[PDB]
Amino acid sequence: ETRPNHTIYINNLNSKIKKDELKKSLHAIFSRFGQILDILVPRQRTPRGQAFVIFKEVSSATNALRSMQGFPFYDKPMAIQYAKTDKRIPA
RNA sequence: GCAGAUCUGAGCCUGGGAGCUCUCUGC
Repeated sequence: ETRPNHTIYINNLNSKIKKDELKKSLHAIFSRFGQILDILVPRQRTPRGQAFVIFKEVSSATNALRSMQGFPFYDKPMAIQYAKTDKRIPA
């Protein structure tokens, strides 16, 4: 169960890409949709090609999810969903 | 505790990967 929120969850990412470059590249491509609060690439026991992009506005997440769904990124089609739980930290 | 680290540290769980623990580093 997911519903629109600030955070998109991306997998099927190319796991050979260095994490720093991956973050820069995700930021460059997804910043077009709106301001990004953070990009998380969680460390796991093995590389699994997963990341979260946290937008400042939900509409940005909505349009990013629609527009980039299945779009090639480093030669792999992105699989995007809304995050099950918003990663936004509104403190 | 917080933040980081493995196709370039490790053991598990899973067996169609949005899982757990450890170790190391800084604070």
